[PDB]
Amino acid sequence: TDTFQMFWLDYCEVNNTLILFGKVKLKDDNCVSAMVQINGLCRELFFLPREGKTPTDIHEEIIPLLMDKYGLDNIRAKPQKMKYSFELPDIPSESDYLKVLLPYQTPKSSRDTIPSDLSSDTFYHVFGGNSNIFESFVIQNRIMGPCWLDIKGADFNSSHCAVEVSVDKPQNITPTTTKTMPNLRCLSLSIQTLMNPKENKQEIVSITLSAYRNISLDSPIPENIKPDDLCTLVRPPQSTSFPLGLAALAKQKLPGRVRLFNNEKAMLSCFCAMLKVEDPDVIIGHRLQNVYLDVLAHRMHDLNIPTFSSIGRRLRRTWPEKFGNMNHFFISDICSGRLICDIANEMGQSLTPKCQSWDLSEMYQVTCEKEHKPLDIDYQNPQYQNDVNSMTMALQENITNCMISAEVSYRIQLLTLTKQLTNLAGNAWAQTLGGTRAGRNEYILLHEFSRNGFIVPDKAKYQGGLVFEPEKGLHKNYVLVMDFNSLYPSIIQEFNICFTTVDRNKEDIDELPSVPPSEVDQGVLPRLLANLVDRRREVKKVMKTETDPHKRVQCDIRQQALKLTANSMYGCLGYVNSRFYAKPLAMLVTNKGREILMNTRQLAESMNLLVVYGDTNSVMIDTGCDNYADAIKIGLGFKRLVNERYRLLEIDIDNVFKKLLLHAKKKYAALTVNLDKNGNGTTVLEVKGLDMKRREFCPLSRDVSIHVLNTILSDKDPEEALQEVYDYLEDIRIKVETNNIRIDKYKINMKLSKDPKAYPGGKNMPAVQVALRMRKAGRVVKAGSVITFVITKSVAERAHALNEVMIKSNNLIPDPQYYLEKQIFAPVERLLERIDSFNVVRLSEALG
DNA sequence: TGTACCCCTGCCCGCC
Ligand SMILES: Nc1nc2c(ncn2[C@H]2C[C@H](O)[C@@H](COP(=O)(O)OP(=O)(O)OP(=O)(O)O)O2)c(=O)[nH]1
Repeated sequence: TDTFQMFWLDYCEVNNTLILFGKVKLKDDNCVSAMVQINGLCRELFFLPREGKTPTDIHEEIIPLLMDKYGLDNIRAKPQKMKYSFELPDIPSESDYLKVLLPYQTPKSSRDTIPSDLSSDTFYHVFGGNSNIFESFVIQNRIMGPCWLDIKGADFNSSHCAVEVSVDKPQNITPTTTKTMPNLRCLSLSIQTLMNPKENKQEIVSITLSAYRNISLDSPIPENIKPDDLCTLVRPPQSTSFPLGLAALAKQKLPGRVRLFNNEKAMLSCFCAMLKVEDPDVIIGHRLQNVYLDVLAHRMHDLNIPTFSSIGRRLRRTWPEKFGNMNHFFISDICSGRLICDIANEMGQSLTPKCQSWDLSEMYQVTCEKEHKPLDIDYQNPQYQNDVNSMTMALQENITNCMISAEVSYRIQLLTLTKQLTNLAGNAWAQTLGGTRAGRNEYILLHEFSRNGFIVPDKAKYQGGLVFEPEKGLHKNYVLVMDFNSLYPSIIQEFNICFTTVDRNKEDIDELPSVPPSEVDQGVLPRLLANLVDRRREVKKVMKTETDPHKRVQCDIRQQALKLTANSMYGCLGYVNSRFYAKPLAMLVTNKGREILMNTRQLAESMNLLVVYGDTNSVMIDTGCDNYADAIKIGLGFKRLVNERYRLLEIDIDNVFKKLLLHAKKKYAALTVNLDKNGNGTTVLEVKGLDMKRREFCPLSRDVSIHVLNTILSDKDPEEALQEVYDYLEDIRIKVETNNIRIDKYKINMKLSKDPKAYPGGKNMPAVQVALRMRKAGRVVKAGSVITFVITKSVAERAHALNEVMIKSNNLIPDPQYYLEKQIFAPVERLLERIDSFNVVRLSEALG
């Protein structure tokens, strides 16, 4: 009747007011975009009186000063007992502050914040004087992520949205308890570009728009869901005219609508109009955030498009004057309103760790198990300004790419997972989709603390885990790997480490503090971490009884995502730029960790058990058993003995290795025993740290390492197994020298963290030279890029891009000398070093 | 206005 109900998704700050973008059900319950403009929000300032003065003394003093300063008729202010438990010195654990409410929008001095160090005769500190509008709203009104909102007193008369409402009382908006959510209008994008040798900038040739008007995150997303619409927007690449027969052939072979334009300006103008109309909640894509959104923005800026703001939901008539590495924030604000669901950004990458480059094709293969052979489209080639079939081919590649981005997006549950994490943290959905962890920690703490009458802080360096020196070599007996479930998170709870409970010297953050006595009640941090580990426990419970393989994978991501979250809770204690940075606390967590790992080793030593290796939270035990169950007895026995030492913290049997080959620290190969339904036990090769597992080692090298390990660890006569390996390698030598191997098996990946320019000794680095050639060719390469290349027949002077090599026309052949020495010999030598009766010279001979 | 979990351990490259 009078209660206006909106489901918020994103926000934006403007003119000292807060704006929420969301979805609304009308009388027929149909869902449309809406934009609320919340006014009358205030900052909760807290003045701290000196020893001898009281909140009353302060009020008498500043309330008139502030009224004059900001020209206010009246200012709400009351005394309030608040607790401080953070790194500042000279702040009492609890005091009577004068809580003052200073509206963000004031008649005068609207943006003159009160400095926290402001001193006076009555007070000496002032908390919460710089807090940001969004924070103040979400905290005061207890909003915990994307949720339904009851908004009373909605003014409709006083954006690219259907509805536009404004409220003058923040108190009017209140969260509902409804856990169901609207359907989301998703619009996947795919943009093809070409570089201009004139200005050295990237221009847009085509854009594909795959709409999915009803995506419900309540129920699961059906696989391969077909879009409710598909539309491509093509521009000429070289000349102003396409090739005769493009339209006809397009509607004959290409899926969905295809509309041709005369120049770019026109194409983008249509694109913007289309966004405004479709008005989607989420924008799917691959490398949107870090490449294509940036390009799109600059082009619209250069071509002087008026409807550029269409990308977002806020109507901007003018471009941010500072536009032209701040483009990050700028673009995020312009997109304010529509969630950017990039599957290849940090958030996406964290859900798909099995990838080495996160190329769209690789991501498709990994997450969907479907193979797609990518096509290198270079619109610089006149092949596309003349041949018509080439053009239709490129467009088709772009359609498939857009479709793949969307599918993978739904497959990895990017939207469902991020939303849930956002509701857990109480921050914004967009921010979580960006791939933040400091933000989700910051906000979960902001809420938990504020809810319990705590003052929140205004807006290597220590020793880590313990890693034992391994018993480097092979262990033919059954080995046990005992692991501590969520070591650090569990430690926090065990010894009750928290901002509120741990005594620490705030004059020296490098001074190790000490666990609090059992008398002290459980703090904030252990409580939240408690809930986190509970959630991961429940998800791993469901994963153990899931029939579908696809759903089980989907659960594995979910549990290691909640794992990342809880671990991040700890990390942010040691994150210098964390709002809740507490070096001493982190220090203490790692400390008790090491202590516990020692005690775990010693406990085994006393039982005359062999501790062959350990890393942070695990220990490996050579039991001297020839069978599984006999080791398992010693395992469960040792388990019972350590669990008695701790209240919450508990060790368990992680894996069992029929045979273990320790190479170094953090590197080893072993044979895991996996039990089946009918008690059947099988063997699987597990590897850690070894060269084969790195991206700088080609697929050939990987296969070689895997075979060598399989036979070496296989129950075969030691000298006979060695023989089998030598022979295998003699054969590989011939295959590589003659060139009887597919070039794809030679490919090497290496991510440049810096720009290829910022590499002084880059002349030696092959990946750098390759990135330089790529850029010259017109390919977008930048910090974070992953470069795939091959050494052909100085090493760096002979390294070329993979795609350039797979072009027979270029006649590029891999250098067998390099790959035999570095890619095959080096790793196998490191694989077999500590193995009995291994001969290094015999190996060197078998190759060169 | 303006982001970004922690530390541990090897392998390149160069130099003292
Ligand atoms: N800050 C931070 N700490 C981590 C991270 N990964 C691991 N750690 C630390 C904290 C963990 O408690 C400890 C154990 O690491 P593990 O990889 O074995 O996973 P964890 O023990 O947390 O869970 P699990 O054994 O799989 O049940 O190492 C991380 O990504 N960030």
